[PDB]
Amino acid sequence: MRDPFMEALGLKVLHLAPGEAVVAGEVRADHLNLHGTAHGGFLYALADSAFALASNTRGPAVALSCRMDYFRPLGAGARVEARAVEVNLSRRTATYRVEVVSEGKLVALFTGTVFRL
Amino acid sequence: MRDPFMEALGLKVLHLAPGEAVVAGEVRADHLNLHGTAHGGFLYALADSAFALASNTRGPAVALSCRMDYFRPLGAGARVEARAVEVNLSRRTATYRVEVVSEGKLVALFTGTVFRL
Amino acid sequence: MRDPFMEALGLKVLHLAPGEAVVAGEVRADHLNLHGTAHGGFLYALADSAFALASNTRGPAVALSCRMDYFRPLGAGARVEARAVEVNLSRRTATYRVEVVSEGKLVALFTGTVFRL
Amino acid sequence: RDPFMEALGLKVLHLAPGEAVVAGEVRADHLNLHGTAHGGFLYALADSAFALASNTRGPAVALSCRMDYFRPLGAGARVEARAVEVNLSRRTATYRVEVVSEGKLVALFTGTVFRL
Ligand SMILES: [Cl-]
Repeated sequence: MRDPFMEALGLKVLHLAPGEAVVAGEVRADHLNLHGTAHGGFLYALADSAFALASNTRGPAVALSCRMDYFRPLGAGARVEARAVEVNLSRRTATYRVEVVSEGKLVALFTGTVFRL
Repeated sequence: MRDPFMEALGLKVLHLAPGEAVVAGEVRADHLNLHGTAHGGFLYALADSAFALASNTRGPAVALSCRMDYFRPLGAGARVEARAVEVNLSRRTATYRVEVVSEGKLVALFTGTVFRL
Repeated sequence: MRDPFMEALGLKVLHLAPGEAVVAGEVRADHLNLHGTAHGGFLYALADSAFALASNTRGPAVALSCRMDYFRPLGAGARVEARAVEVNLSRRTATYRVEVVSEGKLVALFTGTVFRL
Repeated sequence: RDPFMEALGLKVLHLAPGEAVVAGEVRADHLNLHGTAHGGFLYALADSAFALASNTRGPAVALSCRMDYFRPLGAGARVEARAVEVNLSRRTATYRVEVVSEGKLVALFTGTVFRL
């Protein structure tokens, strides 16, 4: 299905398989903060999106808690990827690790847990 | 006052003062996910903006780690507010709590820590 | 009321009520790390205990994700308290905030979420 | 020597640049009311590896840590905390610590420090 928010940010799904996903995007001018780098929310949205698709492969679920650790800033024009991998799958919950990468560099690390419906 | 990303999302600054900030927004059609509710990326972007604004009132700061806990889903039309308050202020770091509220209900809770440049 | 690990650490229950709890303890010689201050694991154990006690007032539950933000170091002798309050209560999950306080100073901030059985 | 690690009976199995492994056994004084390993015990194990790993880069103080619980452990269970560096910057560093018991991922810990 088409995700309005994902489309609004211009995010693309490069890979989607059981328990994993890769979403890509480009930092545009409308994604910057006052400092001129990619807004923390744009990077998080990229990761959150991969996280969402990967967990949906396991069935309907709702995110509970997510953590985002920022390591490197990205400037406008930067191409970035969110790579989601399943860390734990239980009957009622699941956790995923999402690496935000740009040109071989680990830009940020995302951890998210969902509640399986 | 707002940055390019906040502008793209329709987020507005309602208040800013030392150690705190209030940002408001409304859930629009382009903020929804596959399932029709506010995309987690939107809610986080709102909280992250209040977090960033409040943290910078103490001087240039860069985000290190953030946590987002989701409690209630929101649909199109929902008016939402992110309220940031300073929890701890040290010479090199600071932590903020950001409550995301809609119609008197706590929608999500955000905690963020910055490195003070 | 008290826990076997709480007992081993010398932690005591000062207060319990619906959705809340207060646990108290003192930093002993066996709670310090190589550098002479309270070990991060001790402060977390303290907060985690108050968290576990508060959530169980709503029924049995199992912890899913917890965050611990450290603000101030504590030395041997310090009287400390973990104060847990309910932030969100849903049918299947609940989240709590736990403030670790010592002599009126916020030493650490803990956030924890559980799955209700 | 770490007094708290000693008190919990934690042992350092490996220490190298930016990494560490700490081991321990769930004893009767490490349980919760449910009869399983107290969340605080599992965390102390991970936090210990985290601390040892980060301090190989220089004196540092923990800022924020996350602990995700996946499986419960019973008394007598042998557990390990394996710390690896995920990011190293001039002022901060982040580590991933896996808590393992009998080949199973019991918990995942993420921690960031401020390098003094
Ligand atoms: Cl977290």
